[PDB]
Amino acid sequence: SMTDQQAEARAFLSEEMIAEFKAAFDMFDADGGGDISTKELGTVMRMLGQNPTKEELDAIIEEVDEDGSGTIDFEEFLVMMVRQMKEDAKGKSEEELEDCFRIFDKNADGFIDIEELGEILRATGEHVTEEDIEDLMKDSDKNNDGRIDFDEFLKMMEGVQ
Ligand SMILES: [Ca+2]
Ligand SMILES: [Ca+2]
Repeated sequence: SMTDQQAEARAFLSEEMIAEFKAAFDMFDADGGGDISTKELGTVMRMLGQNPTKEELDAIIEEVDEDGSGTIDFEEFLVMMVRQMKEDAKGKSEEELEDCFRIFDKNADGFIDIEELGEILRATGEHVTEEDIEDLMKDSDKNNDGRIDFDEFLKMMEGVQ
């Protein structure tokens, strides 16, 4: 069901981006065979802005090099590329979210209180009323303590996963 994975890897990407990826890829494919040595996988990934740990690179080669060819074809390469891209993106957002919280928690007590919540909303310039701010608090405040912890904040920001 790799061919399934392969088809889903291509659908995630736009054709121009896929061709750009190939253009980089083809730089390490001499014989014009459509595959590179798994030795160059990390390199190509990195030039195209992915940052796989050595351990994840080792897992991938392991997955693709089941026959001992010592090579990975462009299709299994887009598959690995999308896995990496998703793994990386998610990661970025976790971090920005963390930053966000630290910024919103103006007294750094570990919670966003109704006063802090109001000030940040009101600063958007949006025409939100008190009733509106207190509605978002109740809805997000899961243990009914009147404040939002990091835990409720993630739930708040990311909705229903
Ligand atoms: Ca606070
Ligand atoms: Ca709470």
